[PDB]
Amino acid sequence: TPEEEARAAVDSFPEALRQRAWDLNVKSAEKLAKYGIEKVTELALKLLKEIFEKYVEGKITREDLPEVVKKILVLLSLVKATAIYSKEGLEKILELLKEIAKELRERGETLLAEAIDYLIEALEKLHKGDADGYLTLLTIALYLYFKHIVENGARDPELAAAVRPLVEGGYEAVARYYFEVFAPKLEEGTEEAVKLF
Repeated sequence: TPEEEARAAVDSFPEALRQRAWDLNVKSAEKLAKYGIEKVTELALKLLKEIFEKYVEGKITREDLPEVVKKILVLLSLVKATAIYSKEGLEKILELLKEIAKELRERGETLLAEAIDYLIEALEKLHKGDADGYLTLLTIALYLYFKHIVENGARDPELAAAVRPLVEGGYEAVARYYFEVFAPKLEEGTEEAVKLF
């Protein structure tokens, strides 16, 4: 099963590295939880809606890419804080993501919709405190996201070319990218979120 294979990929990496990623998520969540979980959730919902509305309208150009990544990093930091500390807030964020995934599927962005389904599942594992289950589902969500970029690479061929080795390398390559590149960037998202308050 995709979940079993991705999980196997996650377990092949050193425990210390996985523990670092987990500890980093929790520290970011505590930093954001200091600002009120209701406020964190409200901001998360606002940013999620903005990003989705802009995306569907095709107003994200290649020139726009650095700013959107920053907005996503903030959104993920806020959402993760909510997943750790508020079931009700989490339920609202998840409900919205399910609607977005359905809409994207109806629009034919099927891989992106699948990526979002797996993000939703990862957030539920995060809420339950399952670090390995979280990293497994997050790896699948990133893999599907990159696959979406490669299948749509006509929109940014260079970006497709950059992430293609990750797709060709499978869940192991995606997990490797996460541990070595993505997880350290979480702090960047947290800092931008702090600035918003």
